[PDB]
Amino acid sequence: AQIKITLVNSPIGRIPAQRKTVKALGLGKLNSSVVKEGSPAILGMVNSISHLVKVEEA
RNA sequence: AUUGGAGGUAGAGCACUGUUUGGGUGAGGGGUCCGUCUAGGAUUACCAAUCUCAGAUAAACUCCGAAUGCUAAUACACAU
Repeated sequence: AQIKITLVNSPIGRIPAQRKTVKALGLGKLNSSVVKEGSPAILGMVNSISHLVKVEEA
C-alpha cells in the first residue's frame, strides 16, 4: 500500500506533538502531497495523525 | 510505531490507618427489693468491654490498579 498525504486543517492551534509531526512529514503549505512511504508504523503518522489527512493511495 | 521498564494519579473498596450508620454481641458503671459480718442477686437502663454482620467514609487510607505521559532499545521517517 503506497499512500500520498493530504491536509484538512492548518497546524495552528494544536499540540507541538502535532506541529513537529507535520514537520516530520514535511508538507510546508497545505496539500503539497508528499507522495511517499506507505509502509506501516509510520502509518502511525497517518493514524495517530488521522484527524488531519485523507488516506490517498498513491 | 513495537517491545522494555518505572512511577500509585484519577478511579475504586476498606486489605491497613482514620471517621462512621445500623443489627447481633456482652462485664460493668444508675432506678425494686434481702441489704449494709451483708457483699449484693439486681430491673430494662446509655455505651451494650470486644468482636460479628451488612452500610459507608478520606489530601496527608491504599490489598489494588489504570488509561495517559516519562525513559531504554529497536524499527521506520526525517533533519538535526
